[PDB]
Amino acid sequence: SPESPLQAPRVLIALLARNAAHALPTTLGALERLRHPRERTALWVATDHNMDNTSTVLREWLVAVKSLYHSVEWRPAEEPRSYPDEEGPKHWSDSRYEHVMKLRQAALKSARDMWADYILFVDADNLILNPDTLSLLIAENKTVVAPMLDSRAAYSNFWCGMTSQGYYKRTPAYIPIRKRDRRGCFAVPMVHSTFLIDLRKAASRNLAFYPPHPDYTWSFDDIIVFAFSCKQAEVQMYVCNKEEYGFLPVPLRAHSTLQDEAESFMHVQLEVMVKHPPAEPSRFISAPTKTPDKMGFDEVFMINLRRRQDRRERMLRALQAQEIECRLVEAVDGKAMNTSQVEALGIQMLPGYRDPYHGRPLTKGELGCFLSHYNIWKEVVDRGLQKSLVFEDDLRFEIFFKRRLMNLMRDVEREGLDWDLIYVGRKRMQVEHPEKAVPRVRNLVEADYSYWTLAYVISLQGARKLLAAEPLSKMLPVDEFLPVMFDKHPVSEYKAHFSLRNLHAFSVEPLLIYPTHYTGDDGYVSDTETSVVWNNE
Amino acid sequence: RWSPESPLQAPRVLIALLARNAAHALPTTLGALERLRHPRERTALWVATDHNMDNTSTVLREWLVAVKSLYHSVEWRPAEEPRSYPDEEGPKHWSDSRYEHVMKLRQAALKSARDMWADYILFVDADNLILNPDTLSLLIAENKTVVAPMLDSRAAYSNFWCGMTSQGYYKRTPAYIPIRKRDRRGCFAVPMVHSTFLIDLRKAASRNLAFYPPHPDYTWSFDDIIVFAFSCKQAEVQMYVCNKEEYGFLPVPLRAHSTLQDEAESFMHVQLEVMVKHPPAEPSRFISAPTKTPDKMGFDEVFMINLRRRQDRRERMLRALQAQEIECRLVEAVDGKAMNTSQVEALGIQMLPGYRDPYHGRPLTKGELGCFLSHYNIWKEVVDRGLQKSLVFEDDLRFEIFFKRRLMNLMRDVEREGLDWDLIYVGRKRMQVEHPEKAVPRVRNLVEADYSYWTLAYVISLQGARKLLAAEPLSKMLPVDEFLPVMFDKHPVSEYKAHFSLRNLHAFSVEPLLIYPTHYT
Ligand SMILES: O=c1ccn([C@@H]2O[C@H](COP(=O)(O)OP(=O)(O)O[C@H]3O[C@H](CO)[C@H](O)[C@H](O)[C@H]3O)[C@@H](O)[C@H]2O)c(=O)[nH]1
Ligand SMILES: O=c1ccn([C@@H]2O[C@H](COP(=O)(O)OP(=O)(O)O[C@H]3O[C@H](CO)[C@H](O)[C@H](O)[C@H]3O)[C@@H](O)[C@H]2O)c(=O)[nH]1
Ligand SMILES: O=c1ccn([C@@H]2O[C@H](COP(=O)(O)OP(=O)(O)O)[C@@H](O)[C@H]2O)c(=O)[nH]1
Ligand SMILES: [Ca+2]
Ligand SMILES: [Ca+2]
Ligand SMILES: [Cl-]
Ligand SMILES: [Cl-]
Ligand SMILES: [Cl-]
Ligand SMILES: [Cl-]
Ligand SMILES: [Cl-]
Ligand SMILES: [Cl-]
Ligand SMILES: [Mn+2]
Ligand code: NA
Repeated sequence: SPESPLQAPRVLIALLARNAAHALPTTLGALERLRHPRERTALWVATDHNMDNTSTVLREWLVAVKSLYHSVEWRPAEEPRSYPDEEGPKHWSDSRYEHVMKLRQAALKSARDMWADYILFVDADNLILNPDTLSLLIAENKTVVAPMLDSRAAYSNFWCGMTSQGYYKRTPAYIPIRKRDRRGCFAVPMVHSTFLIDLRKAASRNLAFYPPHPDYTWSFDDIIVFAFSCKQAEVQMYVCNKEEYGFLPVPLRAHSTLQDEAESFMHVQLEVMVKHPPAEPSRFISAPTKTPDKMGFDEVFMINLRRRQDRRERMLRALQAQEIECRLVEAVDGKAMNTSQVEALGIQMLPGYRDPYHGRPLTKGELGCFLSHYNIWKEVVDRGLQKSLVFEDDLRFEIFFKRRLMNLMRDVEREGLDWDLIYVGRKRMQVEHPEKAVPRVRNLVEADYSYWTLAYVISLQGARKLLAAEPLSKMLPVDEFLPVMFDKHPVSEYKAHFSLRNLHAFSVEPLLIYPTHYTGDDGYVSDTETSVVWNNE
Repeated sequence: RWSPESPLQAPRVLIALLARNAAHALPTTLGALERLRHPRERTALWVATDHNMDNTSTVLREWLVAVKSLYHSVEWRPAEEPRSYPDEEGPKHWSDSRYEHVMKLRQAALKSARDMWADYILFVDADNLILNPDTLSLLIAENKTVVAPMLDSRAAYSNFWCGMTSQGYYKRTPAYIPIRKRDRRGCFAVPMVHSTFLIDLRKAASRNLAFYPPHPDYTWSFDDIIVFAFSCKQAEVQMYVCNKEEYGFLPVPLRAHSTLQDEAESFMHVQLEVMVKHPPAEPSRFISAPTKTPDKMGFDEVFMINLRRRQDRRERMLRALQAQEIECRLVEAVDGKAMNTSQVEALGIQMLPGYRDPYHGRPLTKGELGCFLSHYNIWKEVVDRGLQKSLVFEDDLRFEIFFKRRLMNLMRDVEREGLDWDLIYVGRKRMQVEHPEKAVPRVRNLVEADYSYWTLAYVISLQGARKLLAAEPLSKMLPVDEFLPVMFDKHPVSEYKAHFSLRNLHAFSVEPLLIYPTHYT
């Protein structure tokens, strides 16, 4: 006579949301798809001080999901829409700290009063991609445990050290934990943003988000107060990094903007789509339509091989997320060309070239890569495009890419700089000393020896200069042909074949675009280096 | 870095209490629930009362007012009118409308427990006395989905069946008596448990249990405990009963045409059964039971023989008599062991020549002497005061249910019929059981007394007291439980009766017996 399985533990998900409408469709979409039984899950949502339609998005989602969960608590407040003592929407004044602390205490009291086993705090911009995160956190059997969320930088939802006054302290252990070099659940003095409290443990009764502990003497900060509360309760905060759990945006400054926040979370979605499928939104919420543009450029090109469908879709998704429209140029497959078609185009390798690394001659793929860029150069001159931006099909976008690239071009044109080529993504080779800065143009340098063609801006003058050199009779890899044309290539023999090397080439500083996969990374694809010489099979 | 985790809090249990016409039992029943050794912050109360002819809701609300702050939550669902079901024949009749309402109530408590995320729901009938404060913990420890504690009763009845007739009817199996008697201890799979039981709402199969409506496949009678039992079978939830130790007591259900007073006295007998081997079940700190006032049951006097060194027997008997509203005159027993031979000779006491123990052939003991002298002094007092009818008690006896009413009705019938009587056994050891004792015509529940072997309790008339004294039994001392059978000429040893010339005692016995011994040696 067997006893049935136990039901899953009872969890209350507590969600405080202020100015989160940009993130809720994806964040709430992740939460609703958690692999934890919904009848064993309850929802506690509090929103207030919203300058956007956060209240409406939450209400639309709650009405659609209410009948699926154990219970829903909904605490909206439409007015006021900003704190009276705030300096901005991203400023954390004492009134904001006190209110947030009281909300988490209210959510904790709710979880206790409803006899829940756990309360799960998730910040409205924290994306829990792993549906097993809640189950995994429960399995660790801790009183307070947080999953380590990834960010674009070293930031994460934990500290490895804390001073005697509650300030952050960096320890050597932080980096290996952050990079998942050491995997496990580590005792840390601080966790926040997303963490799990075990309300079955007797010691959890002594935890409080508000008021501060009677012996508290530190700053009126919400996460420090709770950390000190676990200290007095003798409750050890833990962070677990045993696998990927989710992603979170790096917090902004007090004087930042709501657009900075919205674009920052968009970068989280971009970072997810680097090595994961896109994080889908909730099927009960619709994100607002986006209007793509060309960022003021005359044209935006995207070189993509017709067979690389995965790259095309990832790039088209990334560009649509950033409201950027491109012209999809079908790349020239160098492997598909036979020797006769190469001769039909009159293509001859530069006499004596060898790969700077393994010494192999020009490959068929490198030939096609050069031809695709060359064809875009012709189209720039044919259409008379003053400024055009060229993309490859495997690049990772930096945060605030669109605004930062538009601001750079605006500064370039305002100073009347005579430019031919502007690197957006490259491999800088002169690293012993900084490259020469461009006067009166911030974030721009004179390009020294470089070695990539991920992304760049090209002028009509610069397009003519490349075609004028007629590189087809002396073809090099395009990422080496350019440093020849602005006279930075180390091999003097290569530059000797090119009589005029007057190209004006610059680079963004810091770079705005990096490769998605590097050599040796899982999934790295280099159709240029397919070990196939251009001359013949 | 090892860091210990604090203990887990106790499981969260909702105690569901349905109360109708239960004011007589609540002060003791609710007091037992208070003192359950389980954290009250992990306990919730669900109480529903309705169709009350007594002050049940008043008693309940005063108790809840006094304990509300100690519990996780309290739900209160009273309904003053109507005070009786429109289809009921009486307050103890289980009509279909009463069955339906009680099923819906238990379903409401079950839904309430699920909605508050309790671990367990414990049902306790308002008349069930959970004397063992660890009962809740022990039931949780068995890790069953539906488990009930075997509560004790005055009879074979308990809160469980061992067999079922595939049509919902009760069925007797050979395993019932061993479980009921605690000859076999443990937790046993059974087709039916009721009254007080514990449901484990952590188990996945508990989601399919339902008190109402009946399961779609239900084809049996509209009975509440059958419907829930069938719900467990369809959910593949095995019902269990545990008897590993004593947990509590419950009255035996009455008949449809019984009265509220019948129920009140029935639960009072439950308290008597508790006091046999336990201290009296204490009431609530906040509820007081109504004061009782004892009488002499219409007798001219009620005696109770007790030796002063037997303080426990004295206190237990007085508690038993007070509960039954019976007042008595305490008579200090003669301690025959303390009597020296000089005091024995001063009273002219001589054993009946040739007496031998019917089981060990031993002479008359000093203890039997003192016991005889105790009854002898009462007979003497009966004749001095002229008491027409007196009731005589010893100090180690267990009372039957409805004792007071059952004895007073017999005496009324005896007087109505003008029966000439000297001795009426209220408790004895019937030795002639091969053929039935001759019934007394026109007097119900009374028979002619044949050979008997005890003197636990008897009614004696002034005429009867005169006859016993006239025999001069001190010169022919014989155990009192044998001297009486000699006097109504039913003693087997004709040589013993030869020493007594006149043996004209009119003896009768109540049938069935209203008083039995406690240890029943
Ligand atoms: O008035 C408010 C203020 C904030 N929030 C909510 O509180 C969470 C945190 O707000 P932010 O997303 O702006 O937080 P940051 O990215 O700036 O980093 C945060 O990291 C910790 C998270 O616990 C602390 O809350 C810290 O104060 C805070 O800066 C969010 O779910 C937000 O929606 C509200 O609901 N109402
Ligand atoms: O209208 C009503 C009728 C009954 N009850 C309650 O339900 C329980 C039934 O106990 P009773 O003493 O009144 O009835 P029984 O002694 O006959 O014992 C009962 O034991 C089972 C308990 O599961 C079933 O209720 C069954 O119908 C019945 O025999 C009690 O707690 C009673 O207070 C109510 O609350 N409201
Ligand atoms: O024969 C080829 C191979 C690639 N490409 C394109 O040129 C760029 C080179 O990217 P890839 O990652 O394949 O080469 P690598 O970055 O390794 O030099 C991409 O836009 C490709 O679509 C091309 O035009 N012809
Ligand atoms: Ca945030
Ligand atoms: Ca009952
Ligand atoms: Cl709602
Ligand atoms: Cl990093
Ligand atoms: Cl920090
Ligand atoms: Cl009848
Ligand atoms: Cl009738
Ligand atoms: Cl009848
Ligand atoms: Mn590449
Ligand atoms: Na009748």
